[PDB]
Amino acid sequence: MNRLQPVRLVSFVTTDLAGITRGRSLPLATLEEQLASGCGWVPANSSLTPQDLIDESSPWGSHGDLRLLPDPNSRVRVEQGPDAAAPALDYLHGNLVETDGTPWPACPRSLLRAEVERYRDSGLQVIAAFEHEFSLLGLPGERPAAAFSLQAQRAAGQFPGWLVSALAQAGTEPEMFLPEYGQRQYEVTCRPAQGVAAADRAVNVREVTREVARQMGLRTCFAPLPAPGAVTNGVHLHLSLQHADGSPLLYEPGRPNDLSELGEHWAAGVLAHLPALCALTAPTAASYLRLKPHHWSAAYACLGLRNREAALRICPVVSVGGKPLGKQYNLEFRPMDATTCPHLAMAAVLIAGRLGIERRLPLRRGIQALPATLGDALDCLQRDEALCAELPKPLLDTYLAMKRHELALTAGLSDDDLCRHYAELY
Amino acid sequence: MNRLQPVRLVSFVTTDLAGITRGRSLPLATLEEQLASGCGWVPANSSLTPQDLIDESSPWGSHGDLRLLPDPNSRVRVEQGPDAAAPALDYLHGNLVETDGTPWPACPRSLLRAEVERYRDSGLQVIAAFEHEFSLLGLPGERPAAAFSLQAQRAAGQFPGWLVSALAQAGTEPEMFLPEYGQRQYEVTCRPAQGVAAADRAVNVREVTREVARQMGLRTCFAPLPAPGAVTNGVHLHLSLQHADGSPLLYEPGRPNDLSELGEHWAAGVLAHLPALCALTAPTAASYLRLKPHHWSAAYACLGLRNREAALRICPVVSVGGKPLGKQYNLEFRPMDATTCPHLAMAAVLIAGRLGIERRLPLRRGIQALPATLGDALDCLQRDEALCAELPKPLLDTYLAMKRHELALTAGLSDDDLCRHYAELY
Amino acid sequence: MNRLQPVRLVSFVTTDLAGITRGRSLPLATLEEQLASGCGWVPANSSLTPQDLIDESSPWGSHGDLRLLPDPNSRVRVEQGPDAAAPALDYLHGNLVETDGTPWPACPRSLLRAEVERYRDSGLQVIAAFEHEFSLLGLPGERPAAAFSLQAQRAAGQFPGWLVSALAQAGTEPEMFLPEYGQRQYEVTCRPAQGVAAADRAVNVREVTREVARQMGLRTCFAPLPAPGAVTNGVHLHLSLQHADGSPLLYEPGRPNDLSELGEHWAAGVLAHLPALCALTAPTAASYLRLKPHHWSAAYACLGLRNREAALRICPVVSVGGKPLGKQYNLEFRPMDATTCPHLAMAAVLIAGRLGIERRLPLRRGIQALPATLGDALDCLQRDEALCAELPKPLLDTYLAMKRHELALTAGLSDDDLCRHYAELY
Amino acid sequence: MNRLQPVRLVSFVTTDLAGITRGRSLPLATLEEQLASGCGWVPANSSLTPQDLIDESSPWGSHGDLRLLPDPNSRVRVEQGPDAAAPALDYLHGNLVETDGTPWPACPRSLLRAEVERYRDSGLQVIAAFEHEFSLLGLPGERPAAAFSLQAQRAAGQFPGWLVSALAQAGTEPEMFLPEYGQRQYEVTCRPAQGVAAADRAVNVREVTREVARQMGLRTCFAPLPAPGAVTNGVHLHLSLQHADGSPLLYEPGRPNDLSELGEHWAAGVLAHLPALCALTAPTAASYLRLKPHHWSAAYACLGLRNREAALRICPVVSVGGKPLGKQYNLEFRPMDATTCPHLAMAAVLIAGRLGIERRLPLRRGIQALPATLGDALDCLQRDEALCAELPKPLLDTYLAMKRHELALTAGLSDDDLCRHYAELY
Ligand SMILES: N[C@@H](CCC(=O)O)C(=O)O
Ligand SMILES: N[C@@H](CCC(=O)O)C(=O)O
Ligand SMILES: N[C@@H](CCC(=O)O)C(=O)O
Ligand SMILES: N[C@@H](CCC(=O)O)C(=O)O
Ligand SMILES: [Ca+2]
Ligand SMILES: [Ca+2]
Ligand SMILES: [Ca+2]
Ligand SMILES: [Ca+2]
Ligand SMILES: [Mg+2]
Ligand SMILES: [Mg+2]
Ligand SMILES: [Mg+2]
Ligand SMILES: [Mg+2]
Repeated sequence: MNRLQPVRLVSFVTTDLAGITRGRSLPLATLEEQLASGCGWVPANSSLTPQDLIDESSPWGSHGDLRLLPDPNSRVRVEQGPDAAAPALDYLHGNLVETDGTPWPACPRSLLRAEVERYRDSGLQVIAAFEHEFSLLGLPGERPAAAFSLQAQRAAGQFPGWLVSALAQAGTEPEMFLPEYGQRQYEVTCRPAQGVAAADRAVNVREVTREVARQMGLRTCFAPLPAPGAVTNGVHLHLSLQHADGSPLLYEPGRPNDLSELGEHWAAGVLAHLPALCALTAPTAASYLRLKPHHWSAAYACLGLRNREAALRICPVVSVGGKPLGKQYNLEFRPMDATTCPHLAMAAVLIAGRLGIERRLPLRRGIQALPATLGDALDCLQRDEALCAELPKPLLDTYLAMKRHELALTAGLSDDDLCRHYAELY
Repeated sequence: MNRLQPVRLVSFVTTDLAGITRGRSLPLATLEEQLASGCGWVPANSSLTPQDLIDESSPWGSHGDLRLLPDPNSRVRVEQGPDAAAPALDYLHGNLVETDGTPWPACPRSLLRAEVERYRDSGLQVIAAFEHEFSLLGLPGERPAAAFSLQAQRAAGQFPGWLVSALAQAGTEPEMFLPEYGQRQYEVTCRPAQGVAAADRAVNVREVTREVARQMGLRTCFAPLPAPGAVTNGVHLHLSLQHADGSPLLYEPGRPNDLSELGEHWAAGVLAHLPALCALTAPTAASYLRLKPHHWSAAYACLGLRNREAALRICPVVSVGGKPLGKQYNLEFRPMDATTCPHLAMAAVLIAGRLGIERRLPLRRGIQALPATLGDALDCLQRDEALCAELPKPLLDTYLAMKRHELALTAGLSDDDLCRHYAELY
Repeated sequence: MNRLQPVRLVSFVTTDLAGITRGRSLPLATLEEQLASGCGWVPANSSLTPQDLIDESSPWGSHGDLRLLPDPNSRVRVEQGPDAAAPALDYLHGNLVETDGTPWPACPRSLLRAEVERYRDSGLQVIAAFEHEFSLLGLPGERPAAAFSLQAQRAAGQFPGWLVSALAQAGTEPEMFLPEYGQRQYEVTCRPAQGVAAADRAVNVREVTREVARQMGLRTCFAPLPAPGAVTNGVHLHLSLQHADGSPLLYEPGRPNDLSELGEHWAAGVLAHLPALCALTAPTAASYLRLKPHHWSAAYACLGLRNREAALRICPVVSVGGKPLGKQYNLEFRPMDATTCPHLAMAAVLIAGRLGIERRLPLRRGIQALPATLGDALDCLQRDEALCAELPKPLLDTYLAMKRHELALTAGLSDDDLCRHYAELY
Repeated sequence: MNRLQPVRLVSFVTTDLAGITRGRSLPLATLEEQLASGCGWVPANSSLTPQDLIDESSPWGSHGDLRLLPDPNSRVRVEQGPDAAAPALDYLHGNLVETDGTPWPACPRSLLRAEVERYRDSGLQVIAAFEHEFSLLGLPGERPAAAFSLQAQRAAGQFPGWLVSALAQAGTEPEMFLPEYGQRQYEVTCRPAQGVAAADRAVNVREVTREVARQMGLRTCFAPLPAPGAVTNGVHLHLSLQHADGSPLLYEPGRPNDLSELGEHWAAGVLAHLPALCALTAPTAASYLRLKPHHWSAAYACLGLRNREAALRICPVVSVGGKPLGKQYNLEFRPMDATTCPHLAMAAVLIAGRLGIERRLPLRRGIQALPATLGDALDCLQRDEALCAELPKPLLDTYLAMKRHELALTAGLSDDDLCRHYAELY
């Protein structure tokens, strides 16, 4: 009489400290009833390593279970993708809380929201955009064409058109799609967002790219190193800081670089803490094949107007034809990859920046090397009590333990095996 | 309710010194906002060799990044090709400029536009057409049929019909399609265009042929030598010179050949500089398997009414039935292949011609051999200070360095490997 | 909005001395403009051997290039074939001329048209039909069925129905289709045509049979010997001669055979020159596996009412039921195959016939063996100054050189290899 | 605008002495013009053996060629078969004649028509039906099911339904379809026909069964022995003889068997000549694997009311429920297979019967063994001057020579090879 429909499922998700987005789903009809209670969640999930193992070193064994509470404003709805028979993608980001309503200290979305608050309190809005690079696997046709080339964009067939449309439907404001330097490498960028929404966007961009690829029988890889001796997949975070008003507070013509005193304090905090921030913005064992790629590199916490050997780069304005200038002025953090948790990573950066501003840190030998393995990066984080102290203590323990465990699971493992290993997790 | 559409992406492209067309794309809805700023671009991309490597010998490391500024008049729109599910091909050629509006010296489109200007200033319009030969791979059916044969055109199935239509839609004015001498070789020719548009056409003809082949599951090859011991793929440039008026200034009946004094000066400049022009019109290592094909050849800078052993050939008029005569009179430069950058190549030729005219060079032993390897061809370019001096100096450095590097990357490599190597890049 | 169409291409063709039809194509919209100028063509193409090689022994290197001038009356239009997605077949036969309008002496269509003229001048119309045999490869189903059998016609599926229809659309007047003696052998015959149109038909019948087979994923072979120890593929030319009026001038009841005095002169010229005509009507190296098939054969220039061991056969009238008689009276030349150029072959025959009539040659030991290899056949042609003299001298040189070269390319080569070799060219 | 149609071809056929049906076809539009002249045919085709070879022992080399003159009353039209895309089957049986109208003595249809005449002259109509058995190869599904079984009829899928319909459309009057004793064996029977039409039916039944199988991707085999150690494929001819009126003249109740004096004379002639008739009703080398199947058999010319070890069997009437009786009374000849020429075979039988009647031969040791090889069967035919004398002499020579030649081609060849050999020809 009528050909029946599959039920539309809605997911509640969280993106854990392992940079994985996880959740549970319910029939659409139930969404309203479900919104206030969210869905159950188990605290020990926050001790899962990329390899899906929990240690006994977790603080969370036994301990009473949590609620994953969807925030109604973060809803993503992609009604149609490449495959006309495929279910909508429908889900909401949530915060983790104890059963009474009590904000759970090891929740990475919550931490970022508290830090944005601390930002608001002293009059700063946070405006950010994550740029994402990935490998597109499975495409038909010839060997990959030249880097950056029209042919490489063409080889992708209907994928870029469907990707941008899926990201538009998902409310990401897609804006640029391009083939990048490596073989099968592409990049999609979106319009900036304020606060938490900016990290939600980073998650949405990843989860939707994955879903479009799935719908076409393709695969993506966001691992920092897609395969041995490949061009690496970065994530770059552009941050501007604005008076509760739209007035750009990072930027001041005629002061050199066009950087504010405020600006310089902010950048200085990020710089002084970078070797720690690496544990949180290049947080996996595979991250260090990207950060220290060739024999000795070392890689430093310095600044650039000029070059992209700099960990933090000033993105100067474009005058050219109309504009306007300064709204587009921002600072780009570069030692970041997609194995991160967008919320934890952005939170970590805005923190050290805050600490820069709070102690009116001056902008400078006054320059550290970034660590060279995850181990070294966790050493650094442990040594930076100023930064650690801004992190809710249970997060730090569960993070610090979970990562030791991640590196336990990976040790002895060749550089190559490790890269192949992670190219299967991101 | 409605089956959604993939977003239409518009690309901004540049064709680099490596003869590769590269760019970035945006959603159609944004095109208007995007036109004034263009899109970002990195100067160091102009040091990429055909093998996609940059040396430390580049002038562009560190240095501040550029804008790729689409010229609205060069837009290509192919709405439909062989595959009804395929995205339109939509893109615009752009010039590279520094962030304030400042014409970037290493931009090959810009250089050609400045040279056309220098042409206009002294009263000459430049009218040109590039003829393109290519291999069509993947066709079903028997062994390839006879050279030039109806059967060989038929074997191509729906490809020639879809090719001409795609080129028509792209505003190239396709005019001739034919099977050529080698197995799977075809040639498409188009109507001449004035100035920059003539080089844009050369790029458009290549990029669209590639896209039609892609849409049918076929492949093209434009490399100078498609495979070992194959008939070679040439590019021939027909140039006529006209008073700002349509009055042909190359041609004068009864003066022998029907060549003008002007004409002879022009041809003489091209001839005297040919061994240098080779570095810019046969600019890849694989180019010399085509220019000096058999054991000793050597190949010379001479002229022909008569034969195609001549590097520069007068294409006499066709009277026959109606006509008219002289508008169709032109000169064809022959040591050119598709590994070039249409704009750089045409610019280089019109330059030496200009120098011919400026020094009223007479038309003649007064005859040089064309070089025999890329190395020799770059030696020659370095030795021809008259020509070098017309090139913006940063272009020359970045070109000269990038090509050494290209030949570094290829050395020791057998003639055959080199040909197979390049048959994968063009 | 509208699903676009592939452009319809029109070809201009010539059938060269190698019996290959070659040309170039243009968009339909341009046909009118293009008709007066035709398209470019290179004289040296007339020195290509079946194996697609030109020697230095060609008269045409250097020499200025030609026009291929479509004759509007020879247009072939097949709008639809077996594959509904396939392009029309659209092309016109052309004559080759120098750039001013000047009939090029090495053009085989032109030579035949001049000979028909010489025929008209003395009051004779030439009426001819070529019968064609070929192999049809790729058919599904069992081993081939019995020679001449209903099952063999049935095995061909939709091919004969589509073949006749394609030939009807092409204006060939198809009339008979039949399975022949060899495995996968078929024959199609058409209604006779006058003069040049008769040779155009021979070309059209070949090119369309090929196109129908292509459209069905089948292949044809017209080589004199399709594969080792196979039944051979002949071409038979039926010629009648008529007063500028329809009055048959070959035929006279009661004179024996019903042959005219005129008739006997004509046949006598053909007979006296046959060993030369073989170089032009069995003109390839593979032709002699057909003409002298078994150990000693030798094969002679004699006549038959009676049998098909005769090189020239009188095809007597059919009374039976109605008729009428004499209009259908003709003479069939038999040592002919599809590796010929229909125009060159028919021209050559009508010539020797003319010479028969001009010298009132009587009809007779007065009997020669036909040569046994191409070499011997070219010896014979060189020795027959009477015939050579009617050929435009440049044709003869370019032909005579091109064929030496063909036999150079083939020598040492086994009988079998040679047959397999040619089964790939026709 | 309109999707064009393939041309409908009409064939003119003859069934040669080798039991193969051969012909040539023309476009439907031409059928009317073509009917009076028929189509050309070559006398030497009547010397082709089953293996498609002609000897020098043929009487027909040189000799002037013939007309195949379609008899308009024998037309077969099957407009639709299993494959909706397949051409109609359209053809007419013809008689062979010399070019003036003169009945050709070696034509098997003509001979049978002359014998039916000789029958009419003395007041007898000839009423006959051929029963045909065949193998159906290629069927999907399990091993073949039990002999005679519903499952075996079912395994044939849509074939029996399409076979009967095709035979109905062809005007054969199909009446029975059944699985038979051997694996993949089927039998179709039709209503009797008078005279020549009865043999045309036998040909039509074979050619259409073949065409239906072709349309479904199946194959048939009618060879006397389909494969080594298989149940054999017979052909049985039922003959009744009637006053020019419908009055059955074979049958007389109360005279024993219900056989007429006339009847007994007729049967007696068939019996006395059977060892010769075998050369014409079991006429191939493979026929003797069927006639003498096991070690010694020998097989005799005797009669049966009773059993099917008899070469000639009385088919008694069925009373049962209504009837009527005697119209259905007939005699069945059994040593016959599908390698015959229906017309030659039926002609041969009616002859010896005639000779029985003419010499009022009595019905009886008075009993011969049937030969055991083709050789012996041809010996017998040569020895029976009474029978030979009724055959047009040129038929006999061409037959007798063609078959020696057939057995030359097959000698040394194992029983099995021979069976496999012929299973490919019928
Ligand atoms: N793929 C580089 C970024 C290159 C670029 O986009 O400039 C990275 O790992 O960060
Ligand atoms: N394929 C030749 C051109 C031959 C021609 O079109 O005349 C080349 O490399 O330039
Ligand atoms: N296939 C034969 C012709 C046979 C025929 O049609 O009589 C030949 O080479 O000419
Ligand atoms: N297949 C048997 C006939 C069996 C029957 O139908 O009785 C034959 O060769 O005649
Ligand atoms: Ca490539
Ligand atoms: Ca995975
Ligand atoms: Ca071929
Ligand atoms: Ca067969
Ligand atoms: Mg990037
Ligand atoms: Mg060319
Ligand atoms: Mg024939
Ligand atoms: Mg039976």
